[PDB]
Amino acid sequence: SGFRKMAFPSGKVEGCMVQVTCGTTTLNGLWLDDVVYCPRHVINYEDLLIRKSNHNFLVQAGNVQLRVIGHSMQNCVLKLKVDTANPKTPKYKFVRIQPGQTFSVLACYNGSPSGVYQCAMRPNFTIKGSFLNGSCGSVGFNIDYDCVSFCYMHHMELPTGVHAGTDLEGNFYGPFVDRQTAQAAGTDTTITVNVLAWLYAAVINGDRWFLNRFTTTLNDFNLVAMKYNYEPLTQDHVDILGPLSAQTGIAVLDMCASLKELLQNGMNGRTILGSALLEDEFTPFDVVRQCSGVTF
Amino acid sequence: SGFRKMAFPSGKVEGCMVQVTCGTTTLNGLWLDDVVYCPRHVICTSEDMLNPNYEDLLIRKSNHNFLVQAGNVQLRVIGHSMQNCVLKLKVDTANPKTPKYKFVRIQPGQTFSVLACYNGSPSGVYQCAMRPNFTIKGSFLNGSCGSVGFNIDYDCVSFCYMHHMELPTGVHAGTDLEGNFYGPFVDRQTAQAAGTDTTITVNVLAWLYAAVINGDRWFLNRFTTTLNDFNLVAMKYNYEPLTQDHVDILGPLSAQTGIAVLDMCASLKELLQNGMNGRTILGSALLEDEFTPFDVVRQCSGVTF
Ligand SMILES: O=C(Cc1cccc(Cl)c1)Nc1cncc2cc(C(=O)O)ccc12
Ligand SMILES: O=C(Cc1cccc(Cl)c1)Nc1cncc2cc(C(=O)O)ccc12
Ligand SMILES: [Cl-]
Repeated sequence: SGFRKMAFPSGKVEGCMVQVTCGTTTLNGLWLDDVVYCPRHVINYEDLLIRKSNHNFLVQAGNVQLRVIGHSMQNCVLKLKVDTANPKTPKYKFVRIQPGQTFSVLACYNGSPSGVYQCAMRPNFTIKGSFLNGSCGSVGFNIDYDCVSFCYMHHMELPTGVHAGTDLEGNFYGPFVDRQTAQAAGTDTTITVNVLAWLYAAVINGDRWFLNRFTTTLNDFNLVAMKYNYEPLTQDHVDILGPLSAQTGIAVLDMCASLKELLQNGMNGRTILGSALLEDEFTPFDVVRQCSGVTF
Repeated sequence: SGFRKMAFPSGKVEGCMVQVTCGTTTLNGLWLDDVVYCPRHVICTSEDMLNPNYEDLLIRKSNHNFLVQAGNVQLRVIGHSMQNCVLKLKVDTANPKTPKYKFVRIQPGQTFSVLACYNGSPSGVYQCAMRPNFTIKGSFLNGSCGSVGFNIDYDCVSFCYMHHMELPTGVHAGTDLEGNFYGPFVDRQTAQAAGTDTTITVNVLAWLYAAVINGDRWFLNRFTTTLNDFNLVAMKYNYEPLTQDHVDILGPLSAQTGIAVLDMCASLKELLQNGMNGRTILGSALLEDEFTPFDVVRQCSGVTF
């Protein structure tokens, strides 16, 4: 029993964190094999990069200085070739996630990991993270079996306190650019398929007060979702919730009618899994994994 | 900017997790140097749990009855002893991944990270607090016994909790790493119930100071309170009494924001009376009590927005 916001064990990622310094800027880098990946804002980026030589980049792994032997740019990420391959390099892939998908963030300062937390890529492509100055280059990841899938690298904080970054190939999530300009996050929406997954997790843990005898259609529900700034629920979302529906005996559109009533009436002083708000940062897979005990 | 429930990086603890098997029971162990620490209930059957005599059950065991697995390698058990509710298994290999560590016993209200494990394999990490009733609201399934709670301050891992059991309400009970339980609990299948739980007042205050640091002041008011008047009201909402020690501990956060502890106590009194009126504080519609004053200072910026 119990339901917590749970991150993947960060050990395989901790062994890759390094400190990168260029001039007065100090941020974090990801050391995989003989390459260190970091935000290019550490340095017209091509014009600024041509003026830098290998010895201008200071890379520190723990108490050891790594020797930079090459440098190249891929989109908004700088790739620093080093002389030493990271002996702690785990099995890994670079993956681009979609809004609604969750991941763990290992927040770092000066190449030293300070905390790990779980979060979701919002529909507006921002992340509601917890980052201070020096956190740039901190990474987001998932673990599947023994393989680390790197999906995010932190680049910047927006005026509202939300965060923006790129995949590990340097492509931003969202209509953001790596520069100090008037940039604002778009209006955000609630991740509907994730709220439904979290309602199934509540039923599994013995919280059934919000269940009712009613069912609905995808059409009727999507009109309600549009009214309360909820993302549209697709037939793919319904299919993905199939296993949880089979386990609890509550059809996905039966649970949609429960969510419709919660949106139109509130919780009436009650909570669901110790929360007075509808939680949308657990995917259907997260709910199944946490309510099964999958290890890494 | 931002405020999240944050756990310590679990790497230093992952390198210590092993699987311990005794007969049909399989649970987790903590391998530090040449000793593996695990719940002593690993020697019990389900039947034994009603009234187990652990000394009688242990004297019948030999070293080779305990199977210890670290990754894909079998560790050889060369000794065994019991210390309170923990079994200490001497092994023939010191853990090369042993971090710098201490065993610390925490008090209610203190927070820590939990590395949840099954079969000596870590599956997840989360942050939680030792409740005033000495239970933890964790997330554990069968096989999680032996999972540990810890804090990492600088490069030293302070182990403070080892998971032993789940209570009828779904809450969890366990021991420090010397085998002493937190709370009036026993590692026995008997009628045990958690005492009535209360809100950790000093932690809710710390979290209200974190909200002010991140730019939110809607809940502040022009009032103050005496410490005794605050406690007479707070105890009516099942809040723990605030002591002079708690007021002293909140001193740095009071100095940083310019809001006296007893003025923050007045905002809390008003919040309890009125509710939030559709508003949130740090993205939450409830008053959060699982961040200590120390956690807030660690996670927040030294410059108030
Ligand atoms: O956004 C920047 C710098 C920057 C500026 C223009 C373009 C780019 Cl790509 C990057 N840095 C920060 C990233 N994350 C959290 C941050 C918290 C703080 C803070 O809490 O003080 C300050 C800076 C923070
Ligand atoms: O409590 C026990 C075994 C036990 C029994 C009587 C006394 C003691 Cl000391 C220990 N094991 C479990 C520990 N944690 C979470 C657990 C969740 C579940 C569950 O959710 O199914 C089951 C068992 C769980
Ligand atoms: Cl303590």
